[PDB]
Amino acid sequence: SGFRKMAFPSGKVEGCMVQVTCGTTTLNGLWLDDTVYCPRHVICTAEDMLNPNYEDLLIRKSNHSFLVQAGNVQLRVIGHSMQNCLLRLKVDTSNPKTPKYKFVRIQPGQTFSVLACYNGSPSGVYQCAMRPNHTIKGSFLNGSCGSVGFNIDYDCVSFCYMHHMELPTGVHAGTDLEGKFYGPFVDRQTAQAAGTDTTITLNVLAWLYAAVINGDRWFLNRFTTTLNDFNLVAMKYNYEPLTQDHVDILGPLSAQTGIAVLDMCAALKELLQNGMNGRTILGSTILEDEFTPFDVVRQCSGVT
Amino acid sequence: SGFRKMAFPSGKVEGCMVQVTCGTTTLNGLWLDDTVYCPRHVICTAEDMLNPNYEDLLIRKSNHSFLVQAGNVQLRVIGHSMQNCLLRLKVDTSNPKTPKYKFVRIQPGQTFSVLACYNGSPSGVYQCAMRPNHTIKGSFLNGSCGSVGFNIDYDCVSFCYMHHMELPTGVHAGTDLEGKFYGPFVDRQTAQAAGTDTTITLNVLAWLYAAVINGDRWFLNRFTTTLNDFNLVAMKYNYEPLTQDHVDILGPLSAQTGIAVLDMCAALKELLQNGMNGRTILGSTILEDEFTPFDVVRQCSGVT
Ligand SMILES: *[C@H](O)[C@H](C[C@@H]1CCNC1=O)NC(=O)[C@H](CC(C)C)NC(=O)OCc1ccccc1
Ligand SMILES: *[C@H](O)[C@H](C[C@@H]1CCNC1=O)NC(=O)[C@H](CC(C)C)NC(=O)OCc1ccccc1
Ligand SMILES: [Ca+2]
Ligand SMILES: [Ca+2]
Ligand SMILES: [Ca+2]
Ligand SMILES: [Ca+2]
Ligand SMILES: [Ca+2]
Ligand SMILES: [Ca+2]
Repeated sequence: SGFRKMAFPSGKVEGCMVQVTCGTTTLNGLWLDDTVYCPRHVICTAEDMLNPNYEDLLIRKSNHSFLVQAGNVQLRVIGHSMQNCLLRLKVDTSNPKTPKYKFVRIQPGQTFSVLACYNGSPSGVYQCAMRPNHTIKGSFLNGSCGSVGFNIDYDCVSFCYMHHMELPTGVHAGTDLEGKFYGPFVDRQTAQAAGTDTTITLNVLAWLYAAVINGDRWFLNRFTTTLNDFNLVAMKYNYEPLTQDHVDILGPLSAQTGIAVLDMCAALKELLQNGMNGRTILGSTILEDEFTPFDVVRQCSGVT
Repeated sequence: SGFRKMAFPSGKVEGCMVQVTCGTTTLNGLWLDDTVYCPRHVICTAEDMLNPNYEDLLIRKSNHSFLVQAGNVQLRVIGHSMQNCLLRLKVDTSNPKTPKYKFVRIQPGQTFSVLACYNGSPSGVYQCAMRPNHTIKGSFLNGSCGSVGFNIDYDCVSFCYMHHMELPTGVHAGTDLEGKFYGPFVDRQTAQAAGTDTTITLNVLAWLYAAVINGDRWFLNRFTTTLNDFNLVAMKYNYEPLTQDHVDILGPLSAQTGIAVLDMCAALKELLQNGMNGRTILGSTILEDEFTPFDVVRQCSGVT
């Protein structure tokens, strides 16, 4: 009858984390097979970071300009190249811990676990979601760049995020494992702002189905709505528009609970218009939007 | 400027988890050196679980009555004994993954990470606290017994909890790694109830200091209180009494923020009496009590 925000076990990623130093600037990298991935601003100074020109900054570096440390062990760089906003460093040694893995570009609303690291040393793990405005509400200090986000499916680690920067609002920006930013951000410490955020409607709905599956029905009602009438109230309350694709996604959960999706939208509309007036859903006083339909399914298997 | 509930990286514990089967009953065990720890109700049936007599149930078992599986590998049991509510199983093999570790009995209000496991296979990690009534607000399904809670300090894993049961309220009960229950519970599926819970005052205060350190001062005020006058309002709002020891604990945070502890109690009193009336602290609309003073310190290093 309980429901946590749960992270993937982090052991397979812990074995891949390393320290990368260039000058006085240190951050984390990801050691897979004979390659180490890390943010490219490791080659910047304090001065360079306002408006770095990475073309010209990297041509001035050699293999021995990078110092890579896996715990006590020191890795020798034999090669180096830039891929968008990442550096790819080739090392003499192939990481014997390398898990089976994929590089994936995740979509807004999707969730993943973050392994926060400092000086190449894991310090914590937590779950988060790609906001619609392409930031994540993370917990990152200096030293944290190169920390990665990932999902684990079966034996296979799907890396989806590497950490690069914090925006003035306290949220965080980064790239996929090909070094392409999520969002319209760049890895220079100029005046950048997150655009307006929105609540992830599909995820709130999924969470309401979770509440029903764990036995709570108090917010349901006898009304239904059309997609267009629901989206009218969605804009009012800054919720993402609901699409027919989202309705199809919620099919299995709708099948498991016997509550039609647009009936659950009716319920949500009622919750957005009348508040929760002192009551909780799955222990929360607010409408939660960082559980995907897919998270709800793993979390609570049967138990319906 | 952000603040997550963060779990310890789980790799050192993942390497210790195994499957233990006796009859048709399967659960997780903890493999450290040449010993496997697991809940003793693995020897019960569906029938035995109402009122097991474990003395007599265990005398009827041999070494080969237990089947222990570490992944593909099968471990041979050479020995077995009972320690309160745990079974200790001796195996031919010493776990080559065994981390440095301690067995600790944690105190109410203290936090730890849980590695939820099914069939010996880790599935998720999350942070939680020992409630004052000796339960934890976990997320556990069938198959989850033997899942463990732990803190990691330096290189050393301090195991503090092994999971045994769910109470009618949806909260969870278990033992330390010596098999002594936290709380007045027993490992029989009789009519057991959690006693009344209380909010962990020390942790809320710690969290308010966190909010100040991450730059939020809106809830502060010009008033102070005595310990006794604060505890008068604490009973009204079902908060644990504040003691002089708790005040001493909050010293470093008080020193770092310049806000005297009883001034922060004044602030908290004001928050309990006037609500938050639409405002958040560290992103929450409610007063959070599962971060210890010690968690606040690691989370946010300097940044004051
Ligand atoms: C990488 O270590 C660092 C992570 C930042 C640091 C504090 N919290 C984070 O997420 N990234 C940067 O420092 C980044 C480097 C540019 C070349 C992209 N610049 C940045 O994030 O400026 C924002 C900032 C805010 C508060 C303290 C320090 C930096
Ligand atoms: C161990 O696998 C199991 C964990 C329970 C199962 C569902 N959620 C949990 O935390 N422990 C038991 O099944 C326990 C065994 C006794 C001999 C202690 N009995 C129990 O927890 O009964 C409560 C229950 C509630 C809902 C479904 C099943 C059991
Ligand atoms: Ca680019
Ligand atoms: Ca984009
Ligand atoms: Ca319509
Ligand atoms: Ca006993
Ligand atoms: Ca006790
Ligand atoms: Ca007093």
